[PDB]
Amino acid sequence: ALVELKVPDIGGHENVDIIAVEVNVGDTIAVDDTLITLETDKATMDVPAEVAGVVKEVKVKVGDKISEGGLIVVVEAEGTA
Repeated sequence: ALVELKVPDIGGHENVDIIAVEVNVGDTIAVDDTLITLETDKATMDVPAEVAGVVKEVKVKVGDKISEGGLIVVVEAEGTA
């Protein structure tokens, strides 16, 4: 159950400054919704979300560095109320 996002394919590898952040834990998410937009020194990546529930955690923003697969945001996925 639940899910844990992960840094996209910015191209480089680790220590990559994010470019977009739209998650504060609590917002709904579907199986197709841009979560963020990252970039390093080759290209600008992003994540179209991959779940269907609510976020619990959040490890990303605008100004910090990240690395491919570093646990960004966790969700409930296929959750009910």
